[PDB]
Amino acid sequence: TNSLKQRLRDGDEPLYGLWLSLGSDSAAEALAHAGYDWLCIDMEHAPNDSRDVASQLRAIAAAHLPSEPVVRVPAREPWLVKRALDAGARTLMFPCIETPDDAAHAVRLTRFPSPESPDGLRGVAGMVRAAAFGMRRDYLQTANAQVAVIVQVESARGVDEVERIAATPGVDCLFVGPADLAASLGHLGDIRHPDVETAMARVLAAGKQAGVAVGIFAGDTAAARQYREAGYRLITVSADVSWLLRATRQALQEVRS
Amino acid sequence: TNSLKQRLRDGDEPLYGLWLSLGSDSAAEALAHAGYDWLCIDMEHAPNDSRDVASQLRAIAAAHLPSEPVVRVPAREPWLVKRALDAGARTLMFPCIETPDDAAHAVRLTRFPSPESPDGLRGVAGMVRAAAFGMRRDYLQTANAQVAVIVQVESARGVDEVERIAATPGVDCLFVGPADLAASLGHLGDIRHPDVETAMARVLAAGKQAGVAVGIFAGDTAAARQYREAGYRLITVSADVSWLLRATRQALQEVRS
Amino acid sequence: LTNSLKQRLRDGDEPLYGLWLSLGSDSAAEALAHAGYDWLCIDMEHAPNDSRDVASQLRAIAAAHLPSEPVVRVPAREPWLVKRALDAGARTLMFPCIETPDDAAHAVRLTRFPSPESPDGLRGVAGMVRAAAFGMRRDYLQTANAQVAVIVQVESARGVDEVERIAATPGVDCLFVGPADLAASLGHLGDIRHPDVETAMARVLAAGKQAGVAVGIFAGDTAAARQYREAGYRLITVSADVSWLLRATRQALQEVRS
Amino acid sequence: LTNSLKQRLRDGDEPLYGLWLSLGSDSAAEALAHAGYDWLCIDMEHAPNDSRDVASQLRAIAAAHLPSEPVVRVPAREPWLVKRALDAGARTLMFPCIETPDDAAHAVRLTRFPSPESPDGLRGVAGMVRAAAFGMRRDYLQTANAQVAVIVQVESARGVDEVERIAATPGVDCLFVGPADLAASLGHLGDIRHPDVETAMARVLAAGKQAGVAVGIFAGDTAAARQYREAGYRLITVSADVSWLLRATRQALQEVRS
Amino acid sequence: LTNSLKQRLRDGDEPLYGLWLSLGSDSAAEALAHAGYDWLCIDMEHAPNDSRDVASQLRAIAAAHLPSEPVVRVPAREPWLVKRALDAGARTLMFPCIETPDDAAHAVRLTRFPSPESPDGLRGVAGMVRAAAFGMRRDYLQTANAQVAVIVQVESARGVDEVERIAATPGVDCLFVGPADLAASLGHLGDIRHPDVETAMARVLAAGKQAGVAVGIFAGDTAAARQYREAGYRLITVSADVSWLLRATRQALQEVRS
Amino acid sequence: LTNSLKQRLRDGDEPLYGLWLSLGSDSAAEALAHAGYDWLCIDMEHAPNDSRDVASQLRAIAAAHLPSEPVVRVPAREPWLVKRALDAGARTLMFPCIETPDDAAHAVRLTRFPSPESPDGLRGVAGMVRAAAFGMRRDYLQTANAQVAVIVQVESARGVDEVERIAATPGVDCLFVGPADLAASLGHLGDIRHPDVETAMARVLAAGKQAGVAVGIFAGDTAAARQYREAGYRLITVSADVSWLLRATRQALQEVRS
Repeated sequence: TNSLKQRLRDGDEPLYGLWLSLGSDSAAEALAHAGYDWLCIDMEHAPNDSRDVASQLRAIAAAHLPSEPVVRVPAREPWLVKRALDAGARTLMFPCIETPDDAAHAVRLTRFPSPESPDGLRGVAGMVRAAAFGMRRDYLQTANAQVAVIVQVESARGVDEVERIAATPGVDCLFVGPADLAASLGHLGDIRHPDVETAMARVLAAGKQAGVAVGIFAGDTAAARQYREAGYRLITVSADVSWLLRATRQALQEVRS
Repeated sequence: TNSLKQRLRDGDEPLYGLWLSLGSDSAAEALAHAGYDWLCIDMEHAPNDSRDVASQLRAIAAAHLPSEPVVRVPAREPWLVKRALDAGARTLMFPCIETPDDAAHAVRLTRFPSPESPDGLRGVAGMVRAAAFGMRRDYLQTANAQVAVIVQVESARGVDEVERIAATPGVDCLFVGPADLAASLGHLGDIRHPDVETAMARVLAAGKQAGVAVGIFAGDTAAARQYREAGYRLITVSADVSWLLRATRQALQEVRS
Repeated sequence: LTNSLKQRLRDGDEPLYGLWLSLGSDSAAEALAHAGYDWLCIDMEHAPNDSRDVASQLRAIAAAHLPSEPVVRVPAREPWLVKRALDAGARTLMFPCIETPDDAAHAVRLTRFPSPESPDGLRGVAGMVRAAAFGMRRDYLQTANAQVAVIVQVESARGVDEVERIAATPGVDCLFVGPADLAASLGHLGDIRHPDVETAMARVLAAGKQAGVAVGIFAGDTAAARQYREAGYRLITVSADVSWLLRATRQALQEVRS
Repeated sequence: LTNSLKQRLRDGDEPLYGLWLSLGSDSAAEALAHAGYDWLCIDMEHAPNDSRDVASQLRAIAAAHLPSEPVVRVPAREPWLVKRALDAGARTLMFPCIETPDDAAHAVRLTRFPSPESPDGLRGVAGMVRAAAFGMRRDYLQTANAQVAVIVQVESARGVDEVERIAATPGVDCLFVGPADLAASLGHLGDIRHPDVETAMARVLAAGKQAGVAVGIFAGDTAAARQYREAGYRLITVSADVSWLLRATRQALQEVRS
Repeated sequence: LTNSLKQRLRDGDEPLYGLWLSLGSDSAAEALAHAGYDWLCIDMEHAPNDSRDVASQLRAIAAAHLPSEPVVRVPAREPWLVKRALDAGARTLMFPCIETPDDAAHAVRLTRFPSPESPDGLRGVAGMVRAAAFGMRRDYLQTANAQVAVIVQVESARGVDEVERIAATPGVDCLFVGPADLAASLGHLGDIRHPDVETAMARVLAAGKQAGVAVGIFAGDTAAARQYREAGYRLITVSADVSWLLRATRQALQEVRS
Repeated sequence: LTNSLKQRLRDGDEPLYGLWLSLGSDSAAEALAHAGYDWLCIDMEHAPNDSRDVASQLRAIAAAHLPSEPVVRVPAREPWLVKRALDAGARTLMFPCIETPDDAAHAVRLTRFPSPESPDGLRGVAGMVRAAAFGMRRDYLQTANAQVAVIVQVESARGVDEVERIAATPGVDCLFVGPADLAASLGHLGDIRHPDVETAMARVLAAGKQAGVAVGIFAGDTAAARQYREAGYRLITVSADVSWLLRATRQALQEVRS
């Protein structure tokens, strides 16, 4: 029972996340006590390889609390997706989804072939972490239903195709990364440029009209509340390293003042 | 001398192996004492990256016993095959081999360009582990003769094309993973389904006809024995973690009965 | 919240079955957390498990969300090593080489915060460690002592002579026999069935029974484990991960070849 | 080149603000090296940092090329552990559980090459280690002793009783109060504001003022750190990395939800 | 702290001497940072250096506070791998097997943020990575591109044939010859002195001179390195860490035994 | 099955040349296993090698399948540290800081299982450790002692004063001189050629010869190693991995720039 997937598909309340960039088992376990709905282990812009991902998923699970792990893969390469699923990640985020075919392919990589999903490309291996090392031979009958797919729309081409992307069966969430979108649209460093705001609004309306959840990365709490008020549901409230630096610098300023 | 390569070519005797899924140096070393003809460090469905492969190869080698290491690479990407070979793996298994072009390419990646292999794609670097850090002077002239290539046939297309794949120069062994093949054929988790069994029978017959050893992954000793009687040669007797779990759970129920 | 291994050791009469973890592997620990054992022992004395390895194996076992209770055997009775294991969240500790009731009492002190029930406690206070949920268990200090269990390994001839007084040491929750080291210290290296070794072991078990303190033992095989169960040992180790791995893989090879 | 923490501890009157590093993270260490603190503490006592973690965290802090001075709290006053910290390039060491002037003097000796100014120095020579730039720092044997700072933690009743004599030990550069352990040791586990604890902490602070030795303290929050600064403490820890991370993220979640 | 390798590559005739780092060792890397080389290459293609190793070796070199410029050879021109190396702080990248001007242009684009100076840039943005001082370098997006340098390896017949156009690609700071790979590719495996190979090499060198683009090369020994310096190559690798280690320890044994 | 270093130390007259491994690198260890040395020292005292690093480097050396014998210098004479090094499969141990014949005997005891041959052995028993081929060596306990060798380091005035009695201690296979630590301890830091230091060294060397015990020494260069061989030292270290790496790479640079 992938509860994050259930809430994305069947809820209307926001789901608050933290980005995990530090690659620290202790930081992941500590933050599994922070009360967030989800936590993202980034492989794309943080140096988390397969063993780091399995270690951090273990550290989160060890807290025995409700936060759902998400893994952002570095790319839509079959072997990389295979590693994250085998490690036990049940919600994956794919960067640079530009076309409906990119999105369909991402979804196929997460699906065991079934009548449910005819053309699936997910590989079978019964001794991996995800199959409790062989102790759930029932694994293969349920897994397809519990794997969530989040696609990142971060380019002009992807925004133009976003309605087709959102209509792809198996796309559970569209995710907006404002800084990459802004750069890609010719507006490096300026996420509130009207071209960028127009593109983000279009992703949000497309999700709403397709009945597909929309997520977004927020750099701070003020922006996160704006995105909530606007209708985004999967809201990242910035990142571990960013909070660590803000908080320790603020404390120092206070003592010195 | 790669003795697994030599016995795959000249022998009729079966060659028994064990799958190493745990990623543990200690388990690899211990199991190097177990009497197996070969041991497989899996990079596809276990989280073994280049340093993990080098550490397990050292751990097996440290035992000073006859077990031949096999490395299954995550995918047919040049850079990955390059890492495996440089680390000193001399018998490589390729997943997802579907066409004779795929098989030819796998072989090309493992060969330095020579008159015997004019289209070899293996990159030259003299200081790597495989060259004893520069101490094996004649490394470039002796390497190609000691590399073995095992191609895994795991799709309907691979099975369709299996006669052409087996005829490919350089292919030392055809490897059947019944679980993957059953998924691919629309019988997820049902390796006993008769279309699965016909597909496996066809790969085996292809090998006998080509004079190419056939390998297979067995989940239990009964199946391993069936395969041996059928003519499979390179037989995996399940996986480290599967034996570890069976034996510890059986011992517990014996004690407590 | 509750160390169920401690509670069962002190309150129950039933056997508690364990497996020794020597391989130092997170995946192996997580896999074995599905094997049904009452406890699993991460060994720091005779396996190369240092503090980060202990924490990573604890996490790996906890991640299975199943009932096995981890036990840590520390390398030696040094304050800094005991601190490392407790801070990492191990709540049941095994101490090697306990030979006198002073040794046993010291081992206990090292596991206790100074408090009314343990005024001589020597455990160092740090609120941000893994054992305190990184600061989130705000009453960690007031509630930790009650959940820490101490197992003393009795494995020498002096220890056997002192075993009734070791058993009566407050805070000793289990007496553990390692027959291999016991046989070696009594002059019978490699011979755990020498009658003098069997006599020593019988004494330790009897001391436990008379004191109402659980006795444990490392069994090298299943026949042994059953003999020990029948004799009244409670905390019974059914050999070790690496031993089962070798035995089962070697057995499978023979079967396939026969 | 110059240990500026030692320099300012000896020569200056200003507070020197620090942060505890308990996460054991290279990236967290490098990031925090950009935060403006005077010092950063890699804890080996109450966090799982062994020798290679200390080296990699030292390297991470150094790679920022900024003023923060690393401090390493050793697990215990054992010669081999002190050696590991010094060889890795830690130039300011903190020693837990210092209770007697002899304990203090021993800690100092472990950090000193035997030399005219330190005839009983016990630091071991090994010219190939990181601290000696692998042999490239040719004046290392002449320059090292003067750049090593020794901080002694006073955190027991006995230590407080001897604090004036500890403070007078040559080579003691700072007396550091851990209020949590000191409170426990005085029978007030969990209550650092009890009057008996306050009196003990004030005695440590007076002892340093009187000896001309800087005094340090661990603060749980900024209001307490400011009270300490006003009282005359100089080496003031502004809580821990993990503490700030948890507080910040939890406060952020409530803001977003409210 | 400007990229001085890019600066010196863009200008003048001076040789720039380097060492290949294959051992994958933080300690070796920091030690070699003291050896006086202009640059040091962390190889990901033919040594087992993954993202965390690259970051750890970059930290280790940085910790020495000395002038050597790190270079990272990526395993392939796959966007995710290039992203990893840039986010880890690598400012000079070497790309293997560049064969066409389109390959070279693509390699360059992967390293640049999209900006007025580079409107076709494809480098992706993440503000919290090590290259951005984890968000503390406020002007990073506007200053990064100017300090990133690109070395393209020419090691195939096809690359040789296109070399003048590769050289003309904006953003190619250096054409690097690997003779071993080139010789293999030209059907002369193991024989870098065959005249077909020397011709090919001479052509790459003439192309760079004519264009004012620095040419680099791997030398296996000092005789070779000198021959290449005299011929006009600027970015000269003086063999590899492991090769010098083996050579020196083997010759020292011979001297002590003779 | 034969510790050839132990046999040659006890029965040979030939020199036994070694190399100090301080880099902590598996690849460097395996490469150096090809360089032709009699012995290779994995240092745990003055390099950051903990138990897993020792096992990794032992594997890496063994993987070469060549004749070099590994030696491990333990950090200290502590039962748990010795257990870790022996259990890992090290068969020759060097102990630092041996000052008295009681020290030396204790060290020997720590390496021996209690057998008829060594009834006072203190080595704790474990049958499934790497040294026991994970339990495949079913007579490991009964046969391990005969292949375990002990090297004691003499590095203080007290040790030199007691060197005749140390050398007479059963089970001491080699007296090892570290000139740098000896010099420091005798009041001559950095001055290994002072007459006091040369006089002490001569006495250690004479004591070994008289007793029929091999004498070892650490040499910083080949000319010193040659002098020591001429004086009658047998177990001769030809400096360290990192020192050769730096000398060789720096020499290469000099030769290319000249």
